[PDB]
Amino acid sequence: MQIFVKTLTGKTITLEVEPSDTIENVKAKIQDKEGIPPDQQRLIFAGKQLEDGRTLSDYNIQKESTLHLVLRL
Amino acid sequence: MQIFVKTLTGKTITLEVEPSDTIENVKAKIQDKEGIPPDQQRLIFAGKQLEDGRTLSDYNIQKESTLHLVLRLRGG
Repeated sequence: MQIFVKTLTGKTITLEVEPSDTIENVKAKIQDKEGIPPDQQRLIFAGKQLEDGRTLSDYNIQKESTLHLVLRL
Repeated sequence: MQIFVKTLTGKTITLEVEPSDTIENVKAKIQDKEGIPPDQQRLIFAGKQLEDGRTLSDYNIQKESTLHLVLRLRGG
């Protein structure tokens, strides 16, 4: 399934993932496409900062959902 | 009953299953014979991607049927 990760600069990127993939896996994909180290990524969905060890289905992230990407200060 | 699972190279994998087994069980048996994690397996039959929660009989898969195995690349 496809999900979207949006920056606050209005850029949206598309990732191919399965519900079983971890947040850490998503961060790795983001590092590959955008060069941002995973330790600097905060992903946000449903008002929560997403923990690395959980899966997308653990957060009820589904096809075409959007996650927010912010950098850590 | 026996079913067959073909890979992209045309290699054949023979599995012993029952009609009441789920697609998720079939992927487990593929993992045990071939070492491929189930999260990386897509199974195709009669032009459909097969959903994990359904049984073989739900997809009218019978003895000596052949399924196609395609894999996902970690990392896209």
